Amino acid sequence: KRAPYWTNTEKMEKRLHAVPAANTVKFRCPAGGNPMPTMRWLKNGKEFKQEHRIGGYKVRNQHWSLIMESVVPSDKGNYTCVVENEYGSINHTYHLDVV
Repeated sequence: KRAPYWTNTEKMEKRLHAVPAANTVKFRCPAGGNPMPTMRWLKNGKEFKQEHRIGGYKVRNQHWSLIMESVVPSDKGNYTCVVENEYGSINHTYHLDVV
């Protein structure tokens, strides 16, 4: 029926985030599509794995979100959600700065 598309762009408008260390960070890319699109996250363009940071990370598919607790300076970088189904692939990038 259709390619992925962003449901709420208002949540995604702010691209640059400066947060104090120890804070929790949440990035979201609310999407729609049929079939239901999958979501994956990239850090600086590379597959972002649990082992890539001490606290790992949580993904809540129903909220199209990525969550990192107790952030540290090492967490600085680009975070890109990639949303895809049979009829297309779209992406969006946040930048995280820890202070």
